[PDB]
Amino acid sequence: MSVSAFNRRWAAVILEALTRHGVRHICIAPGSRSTPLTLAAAENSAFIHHTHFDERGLGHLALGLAKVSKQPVAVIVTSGTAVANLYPALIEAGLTGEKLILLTADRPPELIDCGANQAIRQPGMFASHPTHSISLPRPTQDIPARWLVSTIDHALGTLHAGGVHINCPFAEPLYGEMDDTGLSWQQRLGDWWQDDKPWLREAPRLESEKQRDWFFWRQKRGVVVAGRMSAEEGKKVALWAQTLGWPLIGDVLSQTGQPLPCADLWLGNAKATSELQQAQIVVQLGSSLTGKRLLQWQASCEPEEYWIVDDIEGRLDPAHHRGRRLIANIADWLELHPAEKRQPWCVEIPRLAEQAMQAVIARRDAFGEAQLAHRICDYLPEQGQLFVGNSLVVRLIDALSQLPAGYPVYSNRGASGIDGLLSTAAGVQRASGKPTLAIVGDLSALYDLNALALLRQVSAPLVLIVVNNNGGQIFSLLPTPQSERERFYLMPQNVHFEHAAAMFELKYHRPQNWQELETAFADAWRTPTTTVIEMVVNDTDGAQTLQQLLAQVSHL
Amino acid sequence: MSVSAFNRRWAAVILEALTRHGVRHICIAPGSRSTPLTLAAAENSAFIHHTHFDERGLGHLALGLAKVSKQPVAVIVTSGTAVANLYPALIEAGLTGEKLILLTADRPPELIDCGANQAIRQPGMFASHPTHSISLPRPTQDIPARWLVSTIDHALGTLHAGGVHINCPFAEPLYMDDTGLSWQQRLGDWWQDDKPWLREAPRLESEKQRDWFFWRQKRGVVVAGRMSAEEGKKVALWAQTLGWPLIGDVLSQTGQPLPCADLWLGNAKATSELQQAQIVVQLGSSLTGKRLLQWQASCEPEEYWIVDDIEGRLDPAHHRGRRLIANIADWLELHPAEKRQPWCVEIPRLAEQAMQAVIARRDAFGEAQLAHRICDYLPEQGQLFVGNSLVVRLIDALSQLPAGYPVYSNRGASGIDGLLSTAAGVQRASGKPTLAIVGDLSALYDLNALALLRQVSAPLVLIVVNNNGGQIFSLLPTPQSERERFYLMPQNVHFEHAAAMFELKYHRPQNWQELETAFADAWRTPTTTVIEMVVNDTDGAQTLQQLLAQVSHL
Ligand SMILES: Cc1ncc(C[n+]2csc(CCOP(=O)(O)OP(=O)(O)O)c2C)c(N)n1
Ligand SMILES: Cc1ncc(C[n+]2csc(CCOP(=O)(O)OP(=O)(O)O)c2C)c(N)n1
Ligand SMILES: [Mn+2]
Ligand SMILES: [Mn+2]
Repeated sequence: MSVSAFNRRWAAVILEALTRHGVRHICIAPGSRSTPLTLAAAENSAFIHHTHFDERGLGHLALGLAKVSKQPVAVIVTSGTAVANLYPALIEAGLTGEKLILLTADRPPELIDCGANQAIRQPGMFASHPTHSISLPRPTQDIPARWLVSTIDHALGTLHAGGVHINCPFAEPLYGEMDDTGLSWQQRLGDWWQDDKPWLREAPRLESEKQRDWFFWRQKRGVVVAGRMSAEEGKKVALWAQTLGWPLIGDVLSQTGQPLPCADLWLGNAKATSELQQAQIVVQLGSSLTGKRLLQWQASCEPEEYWIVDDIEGRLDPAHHRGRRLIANIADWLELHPAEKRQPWCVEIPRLAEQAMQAVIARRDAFGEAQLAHRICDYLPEQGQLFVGNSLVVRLIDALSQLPAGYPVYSNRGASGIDGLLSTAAGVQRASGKPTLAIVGDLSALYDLNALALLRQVSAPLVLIVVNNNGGQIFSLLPTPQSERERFYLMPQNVHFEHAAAMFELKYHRPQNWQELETAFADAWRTPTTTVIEMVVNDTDGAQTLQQLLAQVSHL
Repeated sequence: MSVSAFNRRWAAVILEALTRHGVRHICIAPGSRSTPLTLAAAENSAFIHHTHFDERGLGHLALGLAKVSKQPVAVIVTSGTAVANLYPALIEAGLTGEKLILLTADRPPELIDCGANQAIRQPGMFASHPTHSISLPRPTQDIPARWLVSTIDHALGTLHAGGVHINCPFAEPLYMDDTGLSWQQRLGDWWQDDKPWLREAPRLESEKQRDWFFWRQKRGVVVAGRMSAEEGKKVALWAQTLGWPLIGDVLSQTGQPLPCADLWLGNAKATSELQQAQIVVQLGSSLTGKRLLQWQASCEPEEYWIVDDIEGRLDPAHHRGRRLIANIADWLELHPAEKRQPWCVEIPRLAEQAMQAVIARRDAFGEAQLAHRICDYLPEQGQLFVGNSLVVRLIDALSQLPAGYPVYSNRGASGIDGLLSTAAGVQRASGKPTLAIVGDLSALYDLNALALLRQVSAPLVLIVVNNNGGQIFSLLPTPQSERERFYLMPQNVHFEHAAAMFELKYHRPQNWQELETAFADAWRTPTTTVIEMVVNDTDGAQTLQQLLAQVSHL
């Protein structure tokens, strides 16, 4: 009988299946072909529903939700280039861990490759990027519901990390009276409908094993490198490293309090690198290192062994040292391999890190972006959240600032895309319900400008800083050629964000000094709304301040 | 010795190569990894260079440029999600033919699957979507320049239609010696030449149909889909000669001698008279209107033919018939019309009556009336760019565009995600005064492409119809309780600040007289003007349904 109603039972089974794997959040874009999924989502009370009109944005929103909640988040799009728009976030998820569940509506087999409207080849479209790909058959009562749910349960239970693409063909008639056409079809699942378990539970844990020679390795001259990890882990890492007596190089992404701050500077001094040559083991916890100096030192250092511990699969060392690649939750790992008290071995790096910070403090007064990067700890909301954007900002904070241990930092530093930052910020705040400082460059805000539509709906204050240095000035930092520099690298767009804010009825400030920035913040934090704070600066000031400080610190 | 230099030498061969296959335009997005490619492209005065910060918009800009010039258009992006942002445009290319050449930078093989920054798996990212995909190896002088250029020449020379993915890995130092020189000079006078190194240029064509003189005396229908504007004119004369009724889509440029087909095709007396068609000849594809697609699906002529310069099946109802691959103008010459007498006498009445049913409603200030009135606004010697959702459908159903008036669109996949950047492409390509029309969500999706509309060579009027949400979901029989939140998604916004941000003239007319003025002024400078038509949310869909019914009864 009714195809429009069976379409829905079929959809209804998919969505309800996801509930049993901790999918609370679901992101939905508009369309027709997606009707069965979207109706099923709307009916399902177990969901918190988020919507957006830009499918790349929706993709990053879902990324932000998952990045924070550490749950899997579902997405629903109709067919066509809507599906293609998930690719960026999907790629990002694939590198950093977010469990993104992409339910992509499709045309049925009959309407593919025959010049039907809005009909592309969907299955296999994201190549190896998703962790699991499921390519569903034309819907039919001749396939038991037990097959449908099992297929989902398998993909969701074995998901360690990364995306899942679940392609969903539906034949038209999409709309009609909801008959009771697949009701007994669904009832073959019995009291599963009233359960909270999966239909099929398939949930192996993947974990490296206790390193049984650790007692010898922990007593060697070692260096701790802290990359991306959770707030709590950052504190754990710092106490552990200190116990061991090893120098901790901690990234902005790390939340360890960076007890040797300005590593991107001091790592530039030869006295620092001589000392580090003595290290026999490096233990890196987390990955996605930020700073240039760190990436170099890490690429050139020659310890006996190099260990990377993180809870995502695959090689994480881009310089391919002899060593170990250890899959584990970082907190469990610290516990499974406790530190033992040893007398610190580094005499000269601790003094160098203080001299480096001193040198930065000396230059804190100018109203530039490197200074803003430096001061950023003074502007973090209490009980709040920092989301840090790509390009200069993340580098500057990493180089010029010492962020507090355990203070939550968020980012897209997998593929480092400047394409999703605002919509990602939105999902980040909606996930925790926390006050949010997001900081982003001018090209970046333009790139995801329409995500300001999302930012009209936040549950706690959000402050979006837009550092506007008229272009991508990262490329003033890099030794790019002066002749095509401007039109082909910087691409200034000669724009401001007063109107952007006005369009989405968001508060706006363009502060011209430290007192006006603080006033702006003070106003901002008062309401559960987004405030745009554009900081206008001389385009090359930030990039030069870094080069100068780099050279200065390298002399000490 | 120097890697930097050889990286540049290697990229210059790639880019020079492309000069030889008709590539004039190259669109570039910013990046460091792309340095080799971008510098080589900067140097080469054979290209017009276009830039943009949004890689998805840059893809559709290219798409726009290609759509109109009918040349291949090159693209450069850096590694990472930049590349992934090209996917929507490639896919649209793959469907409708634009030749997009995607030079996408990559890190070297040593740097993949090892947690390097901005390093993803790039070869095959786009699956079956490009027509060719070259995955270049790591640059080395051990592969001679000849191999590199041959590979490109094969890909381009044999390219009938669609995108080419060229993944170009580069190891770094990225930032010049004589390193790659003698290695380049192995190409001899090819550097001062005009032609590919290897020419591989097979023609792909369907043979003349030897039974044409038999069929052309039968009861035929002619269906005109997307084609060139000149082709629209020739198809018009052709069907007119034959005495066959011409159903011409908005994209056809036929002059639609039987307009409002989406309306009159719901009249039983029209279906009845078409039920006598022994042959249907369709030229072009991507037909717009619902009723047309239904009439197609259900008709049973002895033969259904589709003529178009793209490959693959094009008939979604899968009739017994022929799929003929040809330039349409060439195909009309080859299968010339016999001056017979019109065999349809009632359809001409209904098409006339349905258009009257429309003018009886032309007065309100609504989107359905704008769609209908739209030729009064067409720039002289200009070109129309029609966006998606309601606009294309209402214009196809209620208007009569003139024969030969160039119409452009994205009706392959029908994405609402690249309409503004595509339109900018359309304008830059032809240098013509342009009218582009777009929904409110559409304008929101590609909002940042207004940066692109600050550099236009002639007046561009951008009409944003704002009915507050995707109102096509009030046309479609969607469940009323979920429709606002889960289909319609009103964003409760206007475009005044959007325009002003990018330094573009703006109007929000509240009547026909105000609109006229805005238009009249707008055409007097080489700049983009934004015109926002605010209309009651559901009036367009409502109007159209009521016109369907009305026509359906008479
Ligand atoms: C989607 C994407 N495209 C391109 C890049 C290359 N890219 C890296 S930084 C940058 C500049 C962005 O400029 P902005 O956001 O204004 O900040 P700034 O460099 O001035 O700090 C670009 C284009 C990228 N990382 N991601
Ligand atoms: C990239 C993309 N995502 C989703 C769709 C599905 N879709 C088709 S029409 C439409 C509504 C667009 O609204 P406006 O652009 O506001 O159109 P209108 O009011 O005429 O419906 C949508 C979301 C699409 N065609 N392309
Ligand atoms: Mn910038
Ligand atoms: Mn709309």
